[PDB]
Amino acid sequence: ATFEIVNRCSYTVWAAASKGDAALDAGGRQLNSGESWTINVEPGTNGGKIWARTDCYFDDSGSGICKTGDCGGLLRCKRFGRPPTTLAEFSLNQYGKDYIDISNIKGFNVPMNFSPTTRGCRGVRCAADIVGQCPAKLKAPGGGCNDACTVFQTSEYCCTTGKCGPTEYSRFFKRLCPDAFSYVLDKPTTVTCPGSSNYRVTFCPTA
Repeated sequence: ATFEIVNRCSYTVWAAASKGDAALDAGGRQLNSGESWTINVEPGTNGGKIWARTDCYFDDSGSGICKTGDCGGLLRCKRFGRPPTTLAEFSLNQYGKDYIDISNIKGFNVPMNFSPTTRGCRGVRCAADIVGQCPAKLKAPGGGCNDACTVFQTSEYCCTTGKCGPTEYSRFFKRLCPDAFSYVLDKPTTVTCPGSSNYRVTFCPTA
């Protein structure tokens, strides 16, 4: 499957793509405002994620740091990034279907559209100004809006026991972005697409 990753933000983003234990394609790349990066994700990939990182500095070897979404200080991410990170999530070719979603379970840093470029399913979007409206206790100094599990580390926010309800923090994410997961047991906003579809992730889809 092919994914086009488009940075429509007015600021530079460092895109990342990983399945947790390995990079997807090159795993990461700088995207200036307007740049597009097309990657190939291998069929059958389970638990892939794509996200944006902000305010990064890297050297020759590709080591450095980002203020949101840092994946162990690497330009080419091998594992997942440090919250807050708006997440495009996908599992491909699972019994003939593809499954996609956007998640705020690890916080929010950049607005995002996640849409197929082929037929047979709708896209999902979280493009509200969650950073600007972020509750005081959830603002990340580096920018972005943390999830309550990251901040407070309780069984309720992290759904540690497998049983947990919506919270005043999760309701904040859900009210601004109904089409994204706001907590672990949220009523699923997953979209079912035909197997072997292709996709476009757009950062800052409206502004």
